[PDB]
Amino acid sequence: KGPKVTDRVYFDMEIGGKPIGRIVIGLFGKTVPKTATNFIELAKKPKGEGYPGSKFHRVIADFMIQGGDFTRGDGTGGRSIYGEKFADENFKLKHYGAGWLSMANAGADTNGSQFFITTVKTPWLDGRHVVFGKILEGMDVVRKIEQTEKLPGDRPKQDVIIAASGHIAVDTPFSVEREAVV
Repeated sequence: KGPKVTDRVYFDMEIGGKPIGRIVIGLFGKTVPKTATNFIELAKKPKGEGYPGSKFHRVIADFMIQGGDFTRGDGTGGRSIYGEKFADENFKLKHYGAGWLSMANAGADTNGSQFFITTVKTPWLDGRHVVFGKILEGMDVVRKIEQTEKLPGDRPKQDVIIAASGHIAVDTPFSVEREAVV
C-alpha cells in the first residue's frame, strides 16, 4: 500500500576526504514526479551545477541531515531545474520516521535544490515540507554523518561531501512501507 519507488539515486559520501560509504535513495516518481525529477536531474549534474561536490552543511543529531546547497554551501543558496524556486507539489507523504527524504524550504512554495534526510520521525514538518523519497541502503552512512563532530551553528567540523552522485534506473516500481528506515 506504500508509495512506489520509481527511481534510485546514489550519493558516495566522504567526510574530510575520508570515504564513508554509499547512500541509496528511492524516489516516489508517481507520487511527486516534479519534485522527484528535480532531485534526479541535480544528482546527474556535474560539480558546481548539481549535487556532486556539494556538502551536508547542516547536521543535527536526533533530527536530520541537510544538504543540496550547491551554490553557497551554507543554506542560503541552491536552485532547481525549473528556475530558482518551485511550488510545493503536494503533501501526500509524511515524515514517517528516520530515513525519509524531504525538501528544505523557506516557507510555502520555495523549493530549490536543498533537501534533508530525517534521522527521527518529524511530525511537526508534515504538510510543510514535500516528502519525496526513502533511504533504501546506507542508513548507516546517514548515521555516520548524523554523529560527525560539529561546530556551533549545526555545521560539520569536517566537510561532509557528496563526492559522487547519479541515478540508477528502476526495473519495476515497488511499494515501500510508510515506516522508519532501519
